[PDB]
Amino acid sequence: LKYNVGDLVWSKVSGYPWWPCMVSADPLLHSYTKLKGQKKSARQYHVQFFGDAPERAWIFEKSLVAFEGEGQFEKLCQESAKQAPTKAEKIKLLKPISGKLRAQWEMGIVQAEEAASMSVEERKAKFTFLYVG
Ligand SMILES: O=C1COc2cc(C(=O)N(Cc3ccc(C(=O)Nc4ccncn4)cc3)C3CC3)ccc2N1
Repeated sequence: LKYNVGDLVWSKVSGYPWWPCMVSADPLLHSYTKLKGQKKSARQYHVQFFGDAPERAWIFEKSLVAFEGEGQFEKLCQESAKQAPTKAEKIKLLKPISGKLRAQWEMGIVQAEEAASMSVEERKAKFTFLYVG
């Protein structure tokens, strides 16, 4: 497996910029990786999106990149724009992101860069979400 709980990754979701994340256990499934439809081609990882408006998701491994730092972001943007197969898909990819989401992303980057400087256990202790059902 490429990742484990506490590993830092960028996640790409349609409609959002590459976003800093931490691999975590799903609080119901008690799993951090699975194969969608039990297809060997469809491995997903469970991730927390860093920032002040917490979200989690199951994300395909094909849409994860190991997180080093904010310095990666420009290349990630450039490669996604070059890979957009059509003019129409590229226009969708490049739509502006709100100021409110930009500030969430920027706070996410601060958390992820702090997380990177920490041990796996330290970052899990600090950043793991609380769930209430
Ligand atoms: O500060 C922050 C941090 O997190 C954010 C995430 C998002 C967002 O809607 N996303 C896109 C996104 C896509 C899908 C899901 C998703 O399946 N949620 C699930 C799956 C299973 N059970 C329950 N929910 C969730 C999110 C993430 C950023 C790509 C927007 C703003 C922020 N601001």
